[PDB]
Amino acid sequence: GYGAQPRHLPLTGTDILGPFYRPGAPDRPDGVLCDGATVELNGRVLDQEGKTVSGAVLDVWQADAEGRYDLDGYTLRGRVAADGQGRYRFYTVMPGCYDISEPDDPEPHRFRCPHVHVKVWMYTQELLTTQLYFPDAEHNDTDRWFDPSRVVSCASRSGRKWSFDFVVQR
Amino acid sequence: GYGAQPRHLPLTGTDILGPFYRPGAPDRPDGVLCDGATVELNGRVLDQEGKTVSGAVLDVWQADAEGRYDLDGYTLRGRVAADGQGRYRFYTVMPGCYDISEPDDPEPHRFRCPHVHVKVWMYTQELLTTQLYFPDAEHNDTDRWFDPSRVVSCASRSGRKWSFDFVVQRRLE
Ligand SMILES: [Fe+3]
Ligand SMILES: [Fe+3]
Repeated sequence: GYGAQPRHLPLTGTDILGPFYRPGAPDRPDGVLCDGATVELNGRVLDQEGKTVSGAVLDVWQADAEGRYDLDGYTLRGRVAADGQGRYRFYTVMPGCYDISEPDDPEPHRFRCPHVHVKVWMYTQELLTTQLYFPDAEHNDTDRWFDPSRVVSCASRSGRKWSFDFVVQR
Repeated sequence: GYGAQPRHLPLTGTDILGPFYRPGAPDRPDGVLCDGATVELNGRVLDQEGKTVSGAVLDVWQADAEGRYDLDGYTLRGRVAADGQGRYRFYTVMPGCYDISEPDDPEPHRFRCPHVHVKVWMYTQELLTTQLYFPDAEHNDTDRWFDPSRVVSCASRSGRKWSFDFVVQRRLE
């Protein structure tokens, strides 16, 4: 009956795909998205009941520190498998900001704040397309899509360990 | 390109089904869930981009004013079809609170706040199971599942009209 049921967890919000998604990113068994990675993102994938989503995969892509995406290959792109308890871990660089205005647009141009793009998959089913953001980062105040509910949590004084739990609709 | 892309709308949260759902509720072309209904709920069904979901169906069930569900038939249950602009409306009663304790529990029993259960469907695809709540209602403060982001907005309060916009996750192409 009603009495036994826990409160559901709020769903992680969606976000725009943007123009830089590329299918075919390799599975990254060690979670390393690029050479020289020093920043770790970790967390869990849960459903709305708080149950772990075993074997979920994060399909991740981002810009490099200069704000450039790899359009030719899979640097800073990868598929990261969550474990049997829904835990994931991947290693990357802090993504840089980048201009999304046309070059001749008047000043000031619009710059995106740092962000990581994530699709969550369960086998062939896409459960979520979203973006993760960072706290107190340049252009967070003006970016159209920045959302405080999708800011990763700082797990250490160093700024190299970040955590975020996904809540997906099964 | 990024520039013109819209900001997504937050998804309507899920909620528990509870024990009183019944599949197969009939379509209600007039949106009337019970004889004598006095309260109107209306709104739109949107996707995460804010685009309307034409023809989505709300599969609604609730308790009557005494806090009792219909366990024999389909009173205060029904399927309500959104139109081509995603707009829905249905007519019901203000649901009552009801005890979720057994009498074995001591006299401080627990009651739910008033709520309406809703499943959103597109054809045979279920998009959402959730619950809608009311403002400043009894037991909102203690109910385990009450969520202010799913409280209906008073449209009139004189016509007893309430509004809520659903935001459901769809495949974007
Ligand atoms: Fe981007
Ligand atoms: Fe109920």
